[PDB]
Amino acid sequence: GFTDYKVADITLAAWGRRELIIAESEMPALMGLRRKYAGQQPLKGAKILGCIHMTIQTGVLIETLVALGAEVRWSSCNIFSTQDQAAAAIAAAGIPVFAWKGETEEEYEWCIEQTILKDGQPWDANMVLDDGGDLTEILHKKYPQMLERIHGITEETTTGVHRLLDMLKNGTLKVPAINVNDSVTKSKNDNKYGCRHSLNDAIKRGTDHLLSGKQALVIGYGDVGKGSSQSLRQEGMIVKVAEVDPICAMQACMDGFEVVSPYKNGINDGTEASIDAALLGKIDLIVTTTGNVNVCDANMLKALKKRAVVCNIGHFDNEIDTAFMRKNWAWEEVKPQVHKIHRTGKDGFDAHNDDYLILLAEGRLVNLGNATGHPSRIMDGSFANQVLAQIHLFEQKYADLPAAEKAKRLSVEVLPKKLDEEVALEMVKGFGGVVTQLTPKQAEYIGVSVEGPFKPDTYRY
Amino acid sequence: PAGFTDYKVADITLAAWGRRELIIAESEMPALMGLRRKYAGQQPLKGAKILGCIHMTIQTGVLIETLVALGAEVRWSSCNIFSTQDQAAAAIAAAGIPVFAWKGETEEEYEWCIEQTILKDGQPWDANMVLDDGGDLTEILHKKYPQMLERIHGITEETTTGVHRLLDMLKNGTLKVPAINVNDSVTKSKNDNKYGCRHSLNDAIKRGTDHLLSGKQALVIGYGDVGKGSSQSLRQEGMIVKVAEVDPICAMQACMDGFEVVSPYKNGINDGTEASIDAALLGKIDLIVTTTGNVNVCDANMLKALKKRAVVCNIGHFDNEIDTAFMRKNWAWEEVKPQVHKIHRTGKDGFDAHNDDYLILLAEGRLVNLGNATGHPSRIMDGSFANQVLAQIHLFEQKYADLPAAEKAKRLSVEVLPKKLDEEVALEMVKGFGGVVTQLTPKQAEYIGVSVEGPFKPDTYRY
Ligand SMILES: NC(=O)c1ccc[n+]([C@@H]2O[C@H](COP(=O)([O-])OP(=O)(O)OC[C@H]3O[C@@H](n4cnc5c(N)ncnc54)[C@H](O)[C@@H]3O)[C@@H](O)[C@H]2O)c1
Ligand SMILES: NC(=O)c1ccc[n+]([C@@H]2O[C@H](COP(=O)([O-])OP(=O)(O)OC[C@H]3O[C@@H](n4cnc5c(N)ncnc54)[C@H](O)[C@@H]3O)[C@@H](O)[C@H]2O)c1
Ligand SMILES: Nc1ncnc2[nH]cnc12
Ligand SMILES: Nc1ncnc2[nH]cnc12
Ligand SMILES: [K+]
Ligand SMILES: [K+]
Repeated sequence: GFTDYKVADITLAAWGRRELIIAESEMPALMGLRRKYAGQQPLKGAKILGCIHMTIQTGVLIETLVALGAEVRWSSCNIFSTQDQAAAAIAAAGIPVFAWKGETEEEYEWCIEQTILKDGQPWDANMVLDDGGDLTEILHKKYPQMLERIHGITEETTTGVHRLLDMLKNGTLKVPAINVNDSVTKSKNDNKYGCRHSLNDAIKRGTDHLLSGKQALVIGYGDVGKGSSQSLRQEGMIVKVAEVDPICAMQACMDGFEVVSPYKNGINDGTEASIDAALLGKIDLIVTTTGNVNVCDANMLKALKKRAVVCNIGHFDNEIDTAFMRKNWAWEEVKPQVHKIHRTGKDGFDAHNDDYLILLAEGRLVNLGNATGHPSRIMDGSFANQVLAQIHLFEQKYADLPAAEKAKRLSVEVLPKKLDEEVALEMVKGFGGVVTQLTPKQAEYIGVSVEGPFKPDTYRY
Repeated sequence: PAGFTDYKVADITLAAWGRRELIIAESEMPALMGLRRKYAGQQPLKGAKILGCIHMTIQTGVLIETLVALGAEVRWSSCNIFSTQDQAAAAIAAAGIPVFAWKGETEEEYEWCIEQTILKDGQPWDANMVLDDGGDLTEILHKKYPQMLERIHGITEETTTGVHRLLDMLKNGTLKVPAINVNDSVTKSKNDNKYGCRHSLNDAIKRGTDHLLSGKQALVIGYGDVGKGSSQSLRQEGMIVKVAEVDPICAMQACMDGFEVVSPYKNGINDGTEASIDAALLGKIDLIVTTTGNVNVCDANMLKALKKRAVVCNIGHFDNEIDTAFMRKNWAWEEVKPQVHKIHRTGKDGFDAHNDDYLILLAEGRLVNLGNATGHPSRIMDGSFANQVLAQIHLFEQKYADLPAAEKAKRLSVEVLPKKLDEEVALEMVKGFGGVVTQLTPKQAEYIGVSVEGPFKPDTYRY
């Protein structure tokens, strides 16, 4: 008689369980943590509010936390990223989850509130796992009393970590956090290689367009932009890259990309005349990867080649001025998460009009919106870090300190390199790779221990 | 964890305390923990299923958890009724590891504990490795469960007495699986057996009696590695130490080490009569310690002749070094406290509470350092147990049980670890002290005919 959930179709649970069993074989770091810590139950007593894409991969994470003793209440951190069969499997296992593919904004907020509230009253939560900072923001803004009992936050992604550091500098952060994003086995695995796998995957599922021989513009060349550019280049696209960071621009050049700006001489003054109309007129596909605001703006959208695809793989949809397109242009749904946007007018469209753009996932995270996000074996690294971070913060029991002691432990930290390496070793073994062991004299020669850590904390990999 | 009941210990609530001491012990065992860290990634014991029978101390806890960390499953018991530290056993069971051990077992409970490791859910466990200290588990397997040895890849034997039993089986063709003699690594024998007893013999006598040792007379029976370490344990406290030996080379060492070499028997001739006892000698001895691994070296006539209120103890592996059976049959036992009895020579039935004619027996004649104290310290057992881990990996990887008969015939032996591995254990022990070993120049290594990496001595070297 379990009813504390809300999913699209509970009967998809058996299908979801089949895929969870497969995914478990693809996630050895996470399943190794489950085996190593199951008997010790290091999360016994933890009550975790979780807000992250309700995919099959997140399901393995959820059941790993539960296997270690935790109770959880879960929601997705995006309206399009849930895999309904994963949510169904988690609900059928008796775990409160509120998540389905294609939520409205109102339903998105309701789902988070259903994790926060149990039977109309605040749940006695004491841990937070977030991806992007929406749950974190709601707790600080609307439920500050609940944070008095919460031992910490473990934050998944770059945008969320940015919001956390903003609150820390403004003195508004109420509990300590661990930056899961900046582990090497997260940032340089998930953010880069994950988008390499899943960006062309989403574009093919949404459009079935040939990419070889076509022109792409990738806005940004951080980790997500690096992986995105590779996702397209390996398919044979001619890829151009835009950046505001000269060091990232240098890497793009050395990686074999032409570096261009959508604006003449890189200067974005807000006018149509600043747009490089000749450049945008040749682009078949534009992808935003920045985590910034309005990096594919209304003047760029007006100037893009007819029938160009437009998508975003950064965390929030405001990378693209989709508001401008809702106000001025007529939307034709091809299928879910795929819209033709007719630049001929707002009121109606000719079904055979040739002047349209194709928008994927209404400008929300395209890899999760139009495909299934990152594959299990990549998320294995990110989610082993999440499990380790949850254990660390829960065992430190920040909320039980006196007021004076909380002030001294309020911080945003990363996991130590030794744990990063141990996650990486399990990932390598999952590939069948064999790591060499240093001899004692070789370890002394480079000044490390035989068991690591093998690099100083300044090393960039 | 939840549902785990596959153990038997004195008091599971001691586990937190045991964990605290295991965490300290890890800081004292650099060679063993270096192996745990070195081999953790490879998991060289994955699939190993180890029957283990050795004193269930804190130090054995670090060894057990190292084996598990390297991939093994284990089922464990103590090799002596009085040697278990109950907090170590508790910590191991609380970790979900099957262990049957507590301080103060009866002889029946002892045999029950070994059988609980051998059997799982009423049937022979599918074990494939044996770690033993003294040969009791090895003897039970060969005599009672011979079919289980068809699946076991080897035995790693800890101590002198157990190795002698193995070689007797090899000589008679009754040994069914190969063994590694862990005892005769130099980082075991000339560390554990000698310096271990130097630390822990006077330790156990003080805990049991709180007797001043300085200025009093001691008789140490034997001058092997344990006898050497025991004699130093007492001499360094200021005892006047006399040594008995049947081996004239060991006797020569005693003399040169500054001890008077004497015999309990006139002219060393033990004809079993009372008249052969050097009564004047034994009448001046305040403490006698057996160290031989032999039988009845402190016999009934010696016990009858000992100075009143003398302390009697054994630090060899088995209690039959002392004729305690004679004392149980003829003399009244007064328990002072656990593992400390006054043996009243006035008769069997009852005793006067203020009688002066008694002896003090420690640990009822069982290994006194472990019975009345905690045995060897962690930093010494570090060497012995690093050897144990190396010996387990080597025999498990050789996979004797899986070889054809002709390949078994070439491997059925009792061997020691290579000197190079002995040296690598020693090196970590030295670094644990802050010692700095010098590296040979190439010219120097050529001059004495060795590699810069070692081994530095021929296999004949005695150290
Ligand atoms: N979709 C996914 O699966 C996924 C995975 C990881 C992260 N993310 C999200 O993607 C975003 C980027 O993450 P990241 O780790 O790459 O961050 P990052 O800081 O490494 O990279 C962002 C890059 O954008 C550049 N940039 C900023 N403004 C720009 C502009 N106007 N024009 C061009 N370039 C500009 C920056 O110089 C920077 O190099 C974040 O929102 C993050 O949360 C998404
Ligand atoms: N209690 C401990 O912590 C501990 C540690 C290591 C070994 N042991 C045990 O102690 C015993 C001795 O071990 P070891 O390594 O010293 O062996 P060992 O061979 O080096 O020494 C035993 C000595 O006893 C002598 N001896 C034999 N019979 C004698 C007799 N009747 N009178 C006098 N001397 C006699 C022998 O000549 C020999 O030198 C064995 O049972 C061994 O397993 C105990
Ligand atoms: N498959 C996935 N599950 C959860 N979070 C993700 N972020 C990117 N891919 C993801
Ligand atoms: N402390 C100890 N632990 C295990 N075996 C031992 N043998 C002698 N002392 C010992
Ligand atoms: K996926
Ligand atoms: K000890």
